[PDB]
Amino acid sequence: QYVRIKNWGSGEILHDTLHHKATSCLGSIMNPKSLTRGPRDKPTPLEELLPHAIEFINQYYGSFKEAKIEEHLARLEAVTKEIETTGTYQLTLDELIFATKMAWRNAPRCIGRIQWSNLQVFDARNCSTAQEMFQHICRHILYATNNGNIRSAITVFPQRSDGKHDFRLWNSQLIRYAGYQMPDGTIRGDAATLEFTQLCIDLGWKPRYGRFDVLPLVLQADGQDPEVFEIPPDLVLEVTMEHPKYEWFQELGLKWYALPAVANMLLEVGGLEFPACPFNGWYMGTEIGVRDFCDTQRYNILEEVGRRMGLETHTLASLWKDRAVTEINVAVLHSFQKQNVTIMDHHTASESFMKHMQNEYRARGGCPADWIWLVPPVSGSITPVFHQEMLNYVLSPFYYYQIEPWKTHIWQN
Amino acid sequence: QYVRIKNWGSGEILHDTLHHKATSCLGSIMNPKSLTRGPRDKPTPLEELLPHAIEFINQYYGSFKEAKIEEHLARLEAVTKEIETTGTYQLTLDELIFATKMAWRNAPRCIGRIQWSNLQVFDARNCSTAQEMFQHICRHILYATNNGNIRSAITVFPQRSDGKHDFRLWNSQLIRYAGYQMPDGTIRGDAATLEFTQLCIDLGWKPRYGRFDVLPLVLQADGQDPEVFEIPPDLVLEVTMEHPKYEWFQELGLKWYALPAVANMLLEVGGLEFPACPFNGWYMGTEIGVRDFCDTQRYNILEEVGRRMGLETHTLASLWKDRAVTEINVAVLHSFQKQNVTIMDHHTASESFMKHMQNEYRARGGCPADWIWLVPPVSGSITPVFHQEMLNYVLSPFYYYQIEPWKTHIWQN
Ligand code: HEM
Ligand code: HEM
Ligand SMILES: C[C@H](O)[C@H](O)[C@@H]1CNc2nc(N)[nH]c(=O)c2N1
Ligand SMILES: C[C@H](O)[C@H](O)[C@@H]1CNc2nc(N)[nH]c(=O)c2N1
Ligand SMILES: Cc1ccnc(N)c1
Ligand SMILES: Cc1ccnc(N)c1
Repeated sequence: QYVRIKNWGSGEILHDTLHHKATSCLGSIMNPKSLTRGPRDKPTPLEELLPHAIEFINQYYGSFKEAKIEEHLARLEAVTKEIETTGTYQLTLDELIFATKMAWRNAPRCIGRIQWSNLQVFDARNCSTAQEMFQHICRHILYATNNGNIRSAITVFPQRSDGKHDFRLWNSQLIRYAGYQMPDGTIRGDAATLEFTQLCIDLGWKPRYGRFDVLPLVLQADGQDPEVFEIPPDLVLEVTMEHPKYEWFQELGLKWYALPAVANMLLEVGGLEFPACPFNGWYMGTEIGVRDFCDTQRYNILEEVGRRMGLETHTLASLWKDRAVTEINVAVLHSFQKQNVTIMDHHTASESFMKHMQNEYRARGGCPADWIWLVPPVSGSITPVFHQEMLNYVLSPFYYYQIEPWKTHIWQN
Repeated sequence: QYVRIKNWGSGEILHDTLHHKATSCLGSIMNPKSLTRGPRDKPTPLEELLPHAIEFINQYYGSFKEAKIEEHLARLEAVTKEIETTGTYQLTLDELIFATKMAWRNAPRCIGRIQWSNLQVFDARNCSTAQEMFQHICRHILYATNNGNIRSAITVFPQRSDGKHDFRLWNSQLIRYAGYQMPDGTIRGDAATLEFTQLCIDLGWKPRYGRFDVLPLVLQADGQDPEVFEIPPDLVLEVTMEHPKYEWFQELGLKWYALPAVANMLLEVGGLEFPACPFNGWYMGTEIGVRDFCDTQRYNILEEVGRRMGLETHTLASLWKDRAVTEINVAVLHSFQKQNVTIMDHHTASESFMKHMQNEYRARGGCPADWIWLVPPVSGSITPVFHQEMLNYVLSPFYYYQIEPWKTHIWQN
């Protein structure tokens, strides 16, 4: 029937009846196969496609407040015919829009899903060349950045056909800093982008060897070899880090890009796959201040910000790490607010999600949620999300992870 | 074969081959049935008991560095005979000790398992009356408290026989503060102990209506009705809260008990069940400072500590909550350190667990771990535990949860 869910904070109880629509689970594994949709070298078998397709069409037409039965049956038949004759099918623009928001809505790891309906969709399904991808991406970056007043958007490239003509962005995020392996063993820049940075170099990119060198777009169109394009600097909006009290903060010369755009995920809908569909939202403080700046495997500025604060950086029990990270976080939020760039603190975000989750259970009795990802990287139990029991299931439409392209790509030249 | 585990912090990889020994899973559910071992009204069937028993005996004798084959086969036969003739079996003191440490070792939610071998065991298997339980408990509390130099210990009461003669402590923890539903709608004390507090009252306990009134021990022996006993005040060691800078802190009149003792869990071993086996360790800062003091459903002192600090307690984005909780945490650790009471900060604890987990994979290729419980309630990603992928599985021996006794107890008088 349903699964009982309790929020140990307010005490409220919820009944999940939505998980029954799940498809095909191991603790805290970051990249489980169940969340990945790999490559193919043959079209999607009709016996599988037709059912998913029909299923989707029913959902779309089942969303309207004022039912349009006639159109529904019509679309169903037309869709079927199209599959029989073509061996696949094209979604209507209206359907695609509905698909992107649903997939976002069904993203267990996203904390900003309250915005699920506010999303701009760029139809780049008629694209065909790398240069054309690059243009669409730039238009996206420019639209999303909106001079600091960030707007959520997604650019949908041509769906996978046979599997040998896949449109793919080799980057993890559109805007991302480079990571260089310095001469003297030490790393410089974003250590997380080490391997990919090398690739960019192997493809003739000019390594400017700096702390914040924006990586080039490595695009792949219609199954062809990837072409490298440098993002126009005028497009990449950044925020300089300043602390509202510690004037020595800016002396650290820190900064981060204001555009959080996922680039390497696949959009699944009605049996159709979209290997390239970069999407963006706006940042949440802790992402930059806690993960990007404080993770040891990233910029690791924690021990440095410690000394400058005059803390006992050699006595763990002094809770110096807790004190520091909070000021680094204050910096991020402050710097963004000052420079008029959209951003949301984790606390405000958490409440927002609770409101969303609550709205979801009413509207459809459920909300797929990965607790491990939803609870912020600092002050967990301080946020309401921590005390909320959640069920994590894969619905459809969905945004899947993909196998890194450079591992499965069969080179031409 | 094995399951690959990655620590995104250091990059290290681990191979889990221990999960194969698991027994009979839903996101962030706090009390899943898979973790609970309920009541019985009939003995444990021999067909099930004998295999588990044999299995356990093999483990125990399989731990010795210098194998004692003779004794092993002997114990096996003697154990079997004892089961055939008695319909159950008694563990040797040495075996019980081994069982308690293994069960602790196999506690997915415990972060202090590095201490798994340092545990004192009190054999109270020959107990028979409530008053006798009360005496054993006091001896435990006194031994564990050790004038602030906390010692880990466990008192094992008589194992379940038929199921109608169960030894049970109705308390969640040995030392626990009372929670009263005040006249003017407001709660007072520990809101979490509301329902149980009432029960104590229903049994004639004298409600002193205060913020920190230590609850009475509600003991149940040999399946009989529960008898109430008040813990001798001289036994309950407490710490007064003081901040190393804010002299106004002690003006809050806060304090907490120095003894973290689980009282209502069941010990499973070789097919045997121990419905009453209270155990204790020493506190970890965040337990008190973050959960006990800051949770809205507990003492909720966050908004209060905020004002006194002169923070913008009405502007979430100001990160006042983050600033406060850290000072409340500083207080706890400080107050404990000053008053010479054993305690460990979460950071030091996290590293400790990493060392343990690492030692476990070498010693036996695995370590059952509930990430959701292991990662501290504040500064998650700041601790190494956050970046460590973990597998959560139920081994044996194990410490299970039990159904609250007052719900399944058939009263006499
Ligand atoms: C509008 C503001 C938004 C905020 C504040 C937000 C925030 C977040 C955060 C904090 C994460 C975790 C990132 C990490 O730790 O790596 C995340 C993940 C994610 N977001 Fe949202 N998000 C927003 C919009 C969007 C949009 C518009 C979509 C899709 C159309 C979306 C899809 C996802 C997905 C699929 C993930 C998971 C990425 C992964 O698994 O690595 N988000 N988001
Ligand atoms: C010696 C120091 C120890 C420390 C610092 C420690 C710390 C912790 C912490 C932080 C928790 C989570 C508590 C909560 O959030 O409710 C916990 C849970 C637990 N601990 Fe340990 N522990 C220690 C010793 C022990 C011992 C000696 C045993 C058993 C013999 C043990 C068994 C467990 C179990 C089974 C849980 C889970 C309780 C539950 O599920 O509610 N711990 N411990
Ligand atoms: C819903 C969620 O499981 C719950 O609120 C949590 C999560 N992790 C926890 N972590 C610990 N150590 N103790 C807890 O009480 C909880 N509770
Ligand atoms: C191992 C663990 O899953 C991993 O380190 C985590 C946990 N939760 C997370 N939470 C978010 N939002 N993003 C992350 O990168 C991670 N990674
Ligand atoms: C899409 C997306 C991913 C990560 N963080 C965000 N804020 C948004
Ligand atoms: C046994 C136990 C339980 C909870 N916290 C601790 N520190 C110890």
